[PDB]
Amino acid sequence: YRRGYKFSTYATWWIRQAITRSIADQARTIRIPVHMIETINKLNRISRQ
DNA sequence: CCGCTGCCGCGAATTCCGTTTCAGGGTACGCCTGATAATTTGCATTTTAAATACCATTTATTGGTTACT
Repeated sequence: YRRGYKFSTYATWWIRQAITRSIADQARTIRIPVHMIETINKLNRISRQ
């Protein structure tokens, strides 16, 4: 709290990180590593636009 | 105070054939670091123009002359 910021501002980053890291590790039968998941997500975001 | 309702379970033929093996989620980014998977040399075993060291039984040259168109 010494930083003087609202709690939610800090907490949201950790929550997003945890959720996304898990959805990368689990959720596939054959486990693609994290970095490849990031690259595939970039690929898909570029393809739509 | 031993009757009836209402829930929930469970089941519904046989072979072949055909066919599109097929798609859909809507969320970030940049560091250190060890952790494998690549790539680089030497040493065991073949295989060595062949070269080599002995046994082998079977023709070859043979030892030519004594009879004689």
